[PDB]
Amino acid sequence: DVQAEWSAISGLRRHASNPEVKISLNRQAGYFYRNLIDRLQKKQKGADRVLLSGSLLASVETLLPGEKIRNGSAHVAFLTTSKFLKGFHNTRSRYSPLRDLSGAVLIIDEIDKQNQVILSELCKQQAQDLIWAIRTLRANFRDHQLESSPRYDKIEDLFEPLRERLEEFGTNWNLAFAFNTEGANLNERPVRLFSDRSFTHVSSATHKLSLKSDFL
Amino acid sequence: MNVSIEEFTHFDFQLVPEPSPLDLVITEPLKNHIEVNGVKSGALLPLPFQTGIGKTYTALNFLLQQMLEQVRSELKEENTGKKSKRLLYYVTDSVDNVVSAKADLLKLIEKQTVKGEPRFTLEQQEYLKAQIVHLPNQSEQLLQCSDAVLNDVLIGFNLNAERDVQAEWSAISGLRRHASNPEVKISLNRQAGYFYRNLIDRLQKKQKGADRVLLSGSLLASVETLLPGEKIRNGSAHVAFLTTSKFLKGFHNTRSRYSPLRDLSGAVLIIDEIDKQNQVILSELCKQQAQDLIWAIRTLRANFRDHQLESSPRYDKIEDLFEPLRERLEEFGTNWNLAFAFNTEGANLNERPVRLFSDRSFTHVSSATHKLSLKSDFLRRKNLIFSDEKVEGSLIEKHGLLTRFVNEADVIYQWFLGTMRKAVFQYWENVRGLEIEVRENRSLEGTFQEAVQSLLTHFNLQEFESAVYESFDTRGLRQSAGGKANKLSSSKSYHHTGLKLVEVAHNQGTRDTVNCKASFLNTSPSGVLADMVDAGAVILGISATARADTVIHNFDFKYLNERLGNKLLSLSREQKQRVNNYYHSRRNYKDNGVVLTVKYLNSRDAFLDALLEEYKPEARSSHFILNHYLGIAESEQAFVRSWLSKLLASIKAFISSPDNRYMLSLLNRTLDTTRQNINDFIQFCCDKWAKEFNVKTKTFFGVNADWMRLVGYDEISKHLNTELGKVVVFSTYASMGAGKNPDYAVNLALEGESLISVADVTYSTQLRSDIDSIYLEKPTQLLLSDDYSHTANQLCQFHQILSLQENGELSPKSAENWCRQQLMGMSRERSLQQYHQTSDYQSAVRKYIEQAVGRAGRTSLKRKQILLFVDSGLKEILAEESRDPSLFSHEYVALVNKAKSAGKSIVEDRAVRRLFNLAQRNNKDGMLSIKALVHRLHNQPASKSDIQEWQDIRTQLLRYPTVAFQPERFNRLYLQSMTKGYYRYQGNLDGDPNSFEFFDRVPYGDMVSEEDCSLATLVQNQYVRPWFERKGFACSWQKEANVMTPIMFTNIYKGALGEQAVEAVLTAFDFTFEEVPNSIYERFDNRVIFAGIEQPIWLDSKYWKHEGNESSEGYSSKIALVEEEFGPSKFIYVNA
Amino acid sequence: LEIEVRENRSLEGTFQEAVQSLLTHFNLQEFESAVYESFDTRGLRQSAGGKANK
DNA sequence: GTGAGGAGTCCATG
DNA sequence: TGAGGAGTCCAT
Repeated sequence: DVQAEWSAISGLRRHASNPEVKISLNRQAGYFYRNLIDRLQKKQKGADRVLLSGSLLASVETLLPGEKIRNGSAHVAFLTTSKFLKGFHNTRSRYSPLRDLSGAVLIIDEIDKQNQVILSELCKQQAQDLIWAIRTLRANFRDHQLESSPRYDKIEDLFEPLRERLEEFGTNWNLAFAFNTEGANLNERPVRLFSDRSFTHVSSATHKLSLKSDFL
Repeated sequence: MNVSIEEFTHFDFQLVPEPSPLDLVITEPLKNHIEVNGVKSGALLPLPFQTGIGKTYTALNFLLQQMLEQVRSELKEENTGKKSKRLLYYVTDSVDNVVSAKADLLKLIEKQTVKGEPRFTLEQQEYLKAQIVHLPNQSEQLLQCSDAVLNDVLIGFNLNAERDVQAEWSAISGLRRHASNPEVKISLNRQAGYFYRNLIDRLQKKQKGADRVLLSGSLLASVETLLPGEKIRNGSAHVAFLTTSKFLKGFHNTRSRYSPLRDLSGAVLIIDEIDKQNQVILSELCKQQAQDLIWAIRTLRANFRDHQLESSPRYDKIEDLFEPLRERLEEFGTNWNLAFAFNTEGANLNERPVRLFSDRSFTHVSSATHKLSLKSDFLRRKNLIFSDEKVEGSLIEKHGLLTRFVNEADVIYQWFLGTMRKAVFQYWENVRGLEIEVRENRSLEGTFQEAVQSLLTHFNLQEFESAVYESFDTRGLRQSAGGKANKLSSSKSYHHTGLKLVEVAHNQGTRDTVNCKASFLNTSPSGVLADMVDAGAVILGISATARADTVIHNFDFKYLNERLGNKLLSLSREQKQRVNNYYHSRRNYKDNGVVLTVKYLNSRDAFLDALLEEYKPEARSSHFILNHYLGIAESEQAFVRSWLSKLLASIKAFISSPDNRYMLSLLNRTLDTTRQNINDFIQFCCDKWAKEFNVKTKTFFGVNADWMRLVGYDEISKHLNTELGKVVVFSTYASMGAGKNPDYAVNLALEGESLISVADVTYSTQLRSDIDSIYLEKPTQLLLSDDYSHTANQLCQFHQILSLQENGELSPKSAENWCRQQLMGMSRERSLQQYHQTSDYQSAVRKYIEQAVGRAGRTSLKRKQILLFVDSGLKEILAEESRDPSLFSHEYVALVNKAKSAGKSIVEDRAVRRLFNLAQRNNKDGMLSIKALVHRLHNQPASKSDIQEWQDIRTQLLRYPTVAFQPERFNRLYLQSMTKGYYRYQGNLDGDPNSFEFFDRVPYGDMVSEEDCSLATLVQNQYVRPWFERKGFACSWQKEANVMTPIMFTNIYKGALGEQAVEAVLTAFDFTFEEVPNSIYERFDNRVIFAGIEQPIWLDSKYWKHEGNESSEGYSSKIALVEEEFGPSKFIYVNA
Repeated sequence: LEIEVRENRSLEGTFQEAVQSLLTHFNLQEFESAVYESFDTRGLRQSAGGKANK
């Protein structure tokens, strides 16, 4: 598979003159890297650690310029704000600059405009179904237990209040059932809610909505 | 213009062309089948045909007649009832066959005439040509459509506003225009496939209610062009042409993906080359995802504890289908402490993984030096895997075993899937009838998807959607109340049981936990075909070698003939005679002067070394010439020398012929540029031999698929009818199976005045010819293998081994040895060595030879002398054939007759060996099943299934000692015997089951018959005789060739007879009997109460003065357990 | 407290192993993607400063 | 009618 | 140490 994809990309590379090859070339060069780097990282994880020396080290460094930081060859970098908030790959895994900033120097030009970039990056978070997550957590946090070893010391004590809270929540809100809408005027338009977690609350309905539990 | 059905109002629907004898063989068995069984049934009918006579003509005429009958049924319809249109399929294994078949059908529709007058008009032809569709893969469908169609489709659904779709479409459109260089094609194909997937997904998700865009006008035509499958759903067309893989996968319409294997009621299926269909089905079944058993079990146990379903009329009679699964999950969770993770312990376990294999019935192997256990520690919160002790463990196993864990996990998983399928069926049944609401499609597709989602959402879960959607296509036709059940009270076979594979190793990243992957295989292609016929479907299969005796290269007709029953239609003798006469008339080789010459060739070293010393004079010895000029090393010289000598002998014998100008060689290897030295050797040898006797010779090198799709096979035909000389071509067995038709037309000027017609009354606009010299090499590598991944190969090998064991060609000892050696690791040569000792190998070789010689003559203009050259290893085999020689072509009979006229030795019949092996297998299965059932019974009873099975087996064995016909329900309790009524045997009933012997080989062994049980002296008592007639028992053993197995004659029958006799004699007097409770089951016989003395009493019985040699400690323990159960008691031991 | 095997490294090195171990032990493996996006030493995607709405 | 009144870009994933 | 090779779908 790797040879097939590499051969296709290499053949497509040799005719990158007219301006319709470029778009496809970029869009598949964006997918070759993921598979190649994933295989390279998985191979080096726990077994068959192939040593790096000679021209092989130079080739890997040329393919992965972020590798030179881990060994210590270079300690100065140039990159943009979008790449800064994501991280770069090395032979082991991805390295996030924001998780370690002790003793560093940052130079930013046009610092004011970075607010918009950070706002754009913060607004791509994926959504989540609350009912499914709460029910899954309530189900799996009932009997399962952790190990008793020196490497797992003073970790269980951090999960007790969560267990005490989840069972009370489930008993009070009847999470053994599911949810559905009843009555007219609620089947043609959805319901939307908004809150700022402190004191601002708005609703998208004329009247207030209530929840009920039916035992039949 | 849009034509309609009204144009057929004035048409003679009774006038039909004159039938042919080949066309009368199909219609009469179907007419008889309709009278016998009914209108709603299935049938499998293999038709042995040949190249030459019009197979395609017959099939296409059948299709056309079906279409016309549908038109007739529609004309007198819409006034008395209404129903959907019947579906007709044409399935093969290659695209070129589909294209050619469609073109031939269209040409036949256009150009058919009757009584000198055309059968159809223009409007009728145009209506008939609009009922057929062709469904290629998703990559070619996108490239077939034009820009306007996609533009209108995008605009109509309002999808041009998006950015990703527009960019991808722009990229594809830009790349398509310059699709001339052979470098941009592959990326174009891949991108087209991905874009088609995304576009179809968006279109399907848009039309899920809400803003359902109405289809009419140009938009409808464009959508139908883009999606040919919508025509079937709306009702435009009802005839489809497609390959096998697309049939197994499915196709798309504007609502969902339609699987053709879910609704076969009705339908007609025409299949060509059914053996390759078997192989393709097997290759498809081996690609499937694995599963982590621990994760699935802990998820099901967690999410089946509190969550509940809704109590509405829609969801009625569904919740009661899940209680046993919940109870079993609770018991499984509490038994093995599923609140902790799993980990290994000790050395020698992290070095290599642990692998386990099982056939689910009686075969188990393990790649572990010692048995591995499972222990639970309450101070570390873990479950540990340890090897105990090397010397037999130094104790008794009381901690548990891994194999039991794996088996119960698999059982629970399969149970869950089956319960889901049943629940969804009940949901559709409930929804369709009542609850008047918006009804659009009252069928099994939309209800299928809605039921699956609704049932999965209520029970949380939602992670098993893929495991349920991809498991319906195979497992939804099971549960036929006897068709698939693993019990001693039901039919058992490998073809609906399967196998299993498990691997245990570390996780990713973590160094404290382990997982258990599992790869399954739930059925075989024979089961798939049987389920296709069982659901109701008419299947027609055309092949010259349909009923062969290979289970590896064909289906298993012994299983199909035992499952289907009367639904497997077969021809009669007179129909075969008519077919033979029709073939003879058009291939009347005799009465004209056509001869066939057959020779067998051996090797000769003097020939070869004289050749090399004549063409390499500067060298000293032949060996040095080989290593230097030709390249063969010293390790593998003899093989090359022998093969080259055998080839050169045939070539030299062919060249020295006056009136022959064509010859092809069928080898096992390709003589490409990698063997240029051998190519040059053969080239100048042929050049010298052509200079000896004055004639011109041309040699063709490298006939491959890559050469037949880049240069063309018409070059050879063109060179023959324009120039003079001889041509010799080199090909392989597999390459000649594609493309076909090696014909050159005519040139009378260059002909050698020798060409004779063979037919009786024939006139043709054009004339052709065929080959007149063939050399055949012995086939090699006759064992299946898979290149997709690594697990598929193992699955295929285990499937082949288990199929061979079930058929009867292998004993259980060899099967277990082969399975163990394969699990540990084997080479290909050692795999072929063990296959070369069976009877299927010769059948496969013979079938390959027959097929190779069958595809050489397709015309009726032949030459007077035909040369056939064969090897000697083939001569060893071809002399052994005993069948009906009616439809055996003309070259095949010559080969067999020439090989037979040499004497040779005799061959042991297959039936004797098969009987011995089947008896051994039945004994082994019975032993293991009985032991497992007894062990389960002595634990907590759980009642229901186990007690009922025990009593049913006892009653059945009491009623029928011997049966006349082959049983269908309990087939693992009887064996076939050479002598009727009794048989001989020897062996140990408490040791290795692979050490038994039967029949002739043991003339001094023990005996199973009517006299040994002494039933004659047991019926003479006055208080026992009427009991037998009251209960319907058998007072004598009827003489039939099916008797109880040795295991079922000692451990079951005697106890039942003794218990019945003691019950009769005691009930004759003033006594009472009852049944024992659950906890004391199998530890006593019954309970007796009389005279008001309660003092609970139990008794035991023995048929004879049996000395069980059981220690008094066990009896004392049983008595103590009984006492502490109740208290004071009395016990009685009775001999019968 | 262990130093049984020589690995050295900092919190950035032994970060995937801990998450995988805890998630495997607690039978919550569908939350792996959601636990990496908002993960760091402390915060950077979940509040800041006082870290208390009181 | 009544508010006001448009180009430009970085990167990841089949 | 026995045996000693090409050909072909379809989807993500």
